[PDB]
Order: sequence, then C-alpha cells, then structure tokens
Amino acid sequence: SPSLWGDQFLSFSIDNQVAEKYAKEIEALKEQTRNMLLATGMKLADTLNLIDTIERLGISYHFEKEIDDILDQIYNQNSNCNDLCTSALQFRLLRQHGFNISPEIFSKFQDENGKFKESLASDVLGLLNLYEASHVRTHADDILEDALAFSTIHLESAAPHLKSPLREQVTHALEQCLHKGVPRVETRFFISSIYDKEQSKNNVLLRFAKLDFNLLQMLHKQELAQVSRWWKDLDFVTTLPYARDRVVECYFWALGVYFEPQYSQARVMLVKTISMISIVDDTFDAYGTVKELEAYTDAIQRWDINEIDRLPDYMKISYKAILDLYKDYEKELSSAGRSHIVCHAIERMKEVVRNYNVESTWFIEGYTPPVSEYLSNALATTTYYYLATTSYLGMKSATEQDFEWLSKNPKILEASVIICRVIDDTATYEVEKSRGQIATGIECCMRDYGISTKEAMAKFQNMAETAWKDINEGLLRPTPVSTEFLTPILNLARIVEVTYIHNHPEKVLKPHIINLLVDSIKI
Ligand SMILES: CC(C)=CCC/C(C)=C/CC/C(=C/COP(=O)(O)OP(=O)(O)O)C(F)(F)F
Ligand SMILES: [Mg+2]
Ligand SMILES: [Mg+2]
Repeated sequence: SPSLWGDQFLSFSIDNQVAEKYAKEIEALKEQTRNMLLATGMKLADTLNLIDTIERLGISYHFEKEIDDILDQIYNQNSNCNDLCTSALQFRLLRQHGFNISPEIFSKFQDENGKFKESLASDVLGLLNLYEASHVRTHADDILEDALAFSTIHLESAAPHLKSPLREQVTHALEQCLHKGVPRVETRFFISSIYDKEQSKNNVLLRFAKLDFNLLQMLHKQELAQVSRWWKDLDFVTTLPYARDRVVECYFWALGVYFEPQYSQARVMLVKTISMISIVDDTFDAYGTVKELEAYTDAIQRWDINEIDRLPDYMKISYKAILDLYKDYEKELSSAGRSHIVCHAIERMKEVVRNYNVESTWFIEGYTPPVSEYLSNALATTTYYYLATTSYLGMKSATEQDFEWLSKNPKILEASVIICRVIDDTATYEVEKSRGQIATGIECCMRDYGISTKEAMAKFQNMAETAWKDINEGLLRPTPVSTEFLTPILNLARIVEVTYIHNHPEKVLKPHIINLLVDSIKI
C-alpha cells in the first residue's frame, strides 16, 4: 500500500513574522508562569495541581529546574493529605520524576485487609488520580495491587453522568492512561479537548500552551519537509517498489521519542535511521531470496563499499544508501567533535540484520523454537536496541560512557524491547500465522508451554506488565545515567502502546499525525 499523504509535507515555508510574534509573547508568558511556580504560600494540593497542569499542557520543559526543586522539597517534607486525590497525584508526580516516595501513603485509604475502602467509590477525582498513579508502580508496590481494577470499575460506573470536560477526561483515561501515552499526543488532547473547555482554566497557561504547541509544530513541519525531500532525493518508490512508503509515520515515531527543539538534529538523524531500517526489514520480509539475504547480511557485517559488487543490483541501492547515511552522520557530528560515536549505532544495525537473517532461516525450515530461544533473536528484531542507540546520536550531551552503559543492555532498555516484542506478537499473530510464519512468538509460547492462544497472549501480557514495572523502577534515583537518556527509552515503550492500541496499521497513526503535524490548535 502507498503513502496516503502525497507531497502534503514535502514543502513547508515558515511564516517568519508569525514565529517571531509567538516567540516574543511566549517569553512573557514563560516569565509569568515561572513566577506562578516560584510563588510562595501555596497549599500542597495547589502546588501539585499547578505542576500537573503545566505538564499536561506540554510546557513543563521550560521549567525543568523549577519543577524539580519543588518536587524535591515535597519528597523530603513527607506530607499527610488524607485526601486520596492529592495523595495519588503526589505519588505519581514524584515517582515519574525518580523520587522513590513510599507507597505506604495509600494504606490510610485501605482497610486492615489491605484493600481499598469502597467508601471512596464516590470520589471521582480521587479515583482518577489513583487510576493514573496505578500505572507508575514497580515490583515493590504490591499495596497498589488492585488500584487499577478498583479505580477502573468505579470510573466506568461514574463516567456517564459526569459534567464536561471531566467526563471526557475520564473516558479518555480509561482508553489511554497518561504515563504510557505519547507526550505530544496527550498534550494535544489535553489543551484542545479538556483545558480549553475547562471553566476554571487559567488563561495565562492556556494561551502559553496553545502558542508553544503551535510554534513547535512549525519546527516539526520544517523537519518533516527536509526529511521528505531527503527521502524523495533517494527515490526508493520506483527503484525499490517492494519497500513501504511510510516516511511520515517514521517521523511520528522520532517525534514520540522527543519533541523539544533542542533535540532537533537528533530527531532528524533518528527518522532517517527508522526509514532506512524499514527498507532492510521489507528486504527480508517480502522480497529477497535465501541466497540473496545471506550476501546482504554478510556485506553489512564487513561494512565496506568494496562489497557492493557481490550484491544483486537492487540490494546495491539499499546498501550504498546505508553507508552514505552513516557517512552523513559522521559529518554532522564532526563540528561538535563527536563523530566517533557513530560506530555504536552501526554495531547495533549489524545485530538487527544478523537477526533478520536468522528469522528468515527459521521461516524456511518451518522451525518453532522454545520461547527462551525465540526471544534470544526476536528481541533485537524489534530494532529497539538499535533505535535507542540512534537516539543518543543527536543528543549533544551524550558521552562515550552513556553509550557504554547502553551497550550492556541495561534493564530499562531490555524492558522497553520486551514490551515492543510482546505487544507486536499479540497484535500481528493471527496475521503472520496465515503467512506461514510459525516462528512467531505466540506460536512458540503455545508449543513450549503446551497452552492455547489465549493463555499464551495472557502470558505475554504479564511480560509487558513486568516490563513496565521495570521501566518505572529504572527511572528511580540514583539513575544509572542522566534522566535525559532514559526518557527516550521510556518514550519508545509508549510509542508501542500507542501504535498497537487494542491488540490495525497506519489507521491508528493517522489521527495523531493530523493533530500533531497537519492541524494547528485554534486560538
Ligand atoms: C512494533 C512497532 C511498529 C513499533 C513502532 C516503532 C518502530 C518499530 C519503528 C521502526 C520501523 C519498523 C517497522 C516494521 O514494521 P513491520 O514491517 O510490521 O514489522 P515486522 O515485519 O517485524 O512485523 C522497522 F521496519 F524498522 F522494523
Ligand atoms: Mg519484519
Ligand atoms: Mg510481528
């Protein structure tokens, strides 16, 4: 199937004066907001609500300093808000920021038995904040064992009769929690659908939110244009017709990983890699013969233009483009003097390809390995180790030590990869089955444990839950590396959750792309 965008994003001219107009007013709105944070004499509930709203509006990235300092004090000053609402929110914010706040704060809301007091089933704002908090738990938070089921069942019961926009905020939460959703996608929904219709809205913050979102969108649109040009200048739609045309979608993913303007170069470098490996994938999946794929795999491992001759003409195209890309990366990084870090991404790509070849081998033989062995190859084929490594390329502050840490397959990274694999397998199962892919995960899980499809998918679901608790734990201080390098990994897992919601294709991404890159927010 072809791209349904056309050349809609191929050309974008920024309204220079509009940008300056917005940028100038934002600085003023930025200062007003800062003073709202640096403000003195505020209740706990009010301070946490301020932080939460600024974050949901997608503007918190301007007050990384301010918000941190405030949450730090709250952590240290351990409060006693007998309000479920403020407690759950206090818990979530701190946890999301790496503050290992004790889950004992919830015991006051549950009986001797250790279960949530059902007397709270009429505190909708409490249930909602508890619901959101339930997704930020780790393995040491069994006190929150049934917080999801509890808050969920009562919110569903309450929802139909709630006033707007609360009703829509709740209904949306039940379909997509905040912690596991894509930042820009959730920010878009909050600004446009909730806060804008909020009667108690703060006009300074709402205007600040809309202007910023729209200004960043102009930046994103410029980037997607440069990329759409770069992709067009390669012309893989006529030269390599078996490969998918999804550069726009590949950009949405780079955007899910990070949206900040400071990560402009990284995001562009990333989208290029995602698009490139997207071709290599289709090369192993739809086209290419066994004999052909081994030569491709082999050439990638050697990594030298001298190997092109050994490859069929069509694989010569892909292969040459791959080295040029990494050649382009080294040049961009030359200025900063970080040109050397490119090798890390390269070594990961080889790993993906090496495993792509293995995947096809298993397909031909009709091999159905045990889960242990299956995952030993299937994890890298998610490309997440490769994408996460690529993430650091454009991040001007990423050091050799950071790449060093990442190369050891840290648990947070490992968990992100597992979520991707597991979710993908549950969704694409029924499809790949009919294609003769008896090498799929759910198939291996059924043959290994001697269980049905449901049980297998259930076992996989638990693997993703375990994986999320691990990501949440991996964010707690002291973090192995700066949070700056953990977020991309966190975002990769969120993208998976967002793409395979309810485990269909670009039909799921279309609305997000329109709301994020096509339509601007009406002021
Ligand atoms: C599970 C997904 C789609 C999560 C979103 C992020 C992502 C993986 C970005 C990289 C792009 C790729 C997508 C391949 O998608 P698809 O061809 O369906 O995979 P499969 O052939 O292994 O089933 C690549 F081709 F590179 F593998
Ligand atoms: Mg594939
Ligand atoms: Mg799959």
